[PDB]
Amino acid sequence: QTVTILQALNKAALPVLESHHNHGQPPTKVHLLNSLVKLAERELVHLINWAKNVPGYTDLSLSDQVHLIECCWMELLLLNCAFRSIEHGGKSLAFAPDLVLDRSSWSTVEMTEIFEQVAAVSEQMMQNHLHKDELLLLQAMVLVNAEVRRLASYNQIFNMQQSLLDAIVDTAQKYHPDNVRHVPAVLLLLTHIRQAGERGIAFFQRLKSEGVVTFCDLLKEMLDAQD
Amino acid sequence: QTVTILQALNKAALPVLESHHNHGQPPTKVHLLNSLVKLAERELVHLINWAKNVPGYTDLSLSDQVHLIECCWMELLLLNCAFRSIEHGGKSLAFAPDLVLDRSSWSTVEMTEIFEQVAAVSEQMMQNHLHKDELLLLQAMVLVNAEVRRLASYNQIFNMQQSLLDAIVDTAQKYHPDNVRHVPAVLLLLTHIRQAGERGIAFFQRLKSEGVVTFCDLLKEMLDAQ
Repeated sequence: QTVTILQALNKAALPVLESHHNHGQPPTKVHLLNSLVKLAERELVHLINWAKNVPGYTDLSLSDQVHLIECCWMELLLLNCAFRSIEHGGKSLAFAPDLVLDRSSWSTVEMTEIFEQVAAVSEQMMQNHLHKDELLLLQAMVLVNAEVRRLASYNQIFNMQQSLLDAIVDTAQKYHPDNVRHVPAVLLLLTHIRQAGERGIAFFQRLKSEGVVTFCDLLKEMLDAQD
Repeated sequence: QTVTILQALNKAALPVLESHHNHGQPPTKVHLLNSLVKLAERELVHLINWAKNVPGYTDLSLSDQVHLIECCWMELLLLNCAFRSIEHGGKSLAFAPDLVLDRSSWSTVEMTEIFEQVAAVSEQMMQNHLHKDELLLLQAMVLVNAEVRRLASYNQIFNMQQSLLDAIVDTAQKYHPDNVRHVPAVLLLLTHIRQAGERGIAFFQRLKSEGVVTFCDLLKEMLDAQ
């Protein structure tokens, strides 16, 4: 049920990670990005562990479990960050409590178009009074909506999508009763997260290629899963 | 209300255009792309014209009107092509009646990734038994959701989103009564259209830059907006 899904997603809630960024050295492009890149990798390991808790997911084929993650990992990172950043009303993005970056920083690391979209999404979440339970459902949704093409596990993914859709609708009724515009408006945010994700991955691929910023192999395999 | 919005969106909504593609010549990459490219410029003219019928739009600043189209034109094209192709159930894309492309062709023009995503979306529309009125609302929604950053006409764009959101919910009740999953599942298709749109625009810019396939001025400028 909606209730069972939510309990599951909630006892698997991602913890918040510190960046342990060294603020003792000034924020060069390289300095910030190495913290951002590896904050990403730690949150990445967590997502993977978290995904296996999304009800139905461990019943997909291994290849498709990996595939879903390969499609949407960056979206999940950005989606989370947006929610972490809800209090800043679009003024900054909180990648970690340890690492809040404003538009100024975004320019330094040359990820302005990306973070400007995310930050705006953050503001929309704030404006739509999004509850944690709704966000939990949203990430699960981002995951199961990762690939639109037909996979071997098509059936099971369909079943998960249907269950998630019901849970989102019921959860919206709980925290925002009789508001028919809410779920659609919030789902519309996902289109921006998707756009941000795509640009995100493209940027990280070119970071990888510039070889200055160091990637560990987990993040690096994710990048090489595209092209 | 829902109805008056719907009457408006219907006015000058994209028609079927023939590409007048010449099948007498081999379906090379260049030959196909010249048809797709010229088909695109013609549909773009329709889009520009259609947009002005989306209620509220002509009240946006001129600047924001241009910006919205610049953001989402490609998504609008693919969304339409998906809806034109709904009968082919994901097997091929009917860019025009005279220009229907299956998976084999997509390879020739090296747009496999894009069209596979569009074709899959098409199958989803078919499976959700999507009605035209719904597609009309979807197009308008694609347009007014184009940019999430704050524009000068933020206030008015927001009003437009709200009224469209109402009309979408009512139109869903009419054609798919009491189905709580219909609207959400359908809106989720928009994320895939966005990804394909983004890839489309990239593909076309690299086409423009390799100077072999020829772009008109309308198309060349939309591309130079990114």
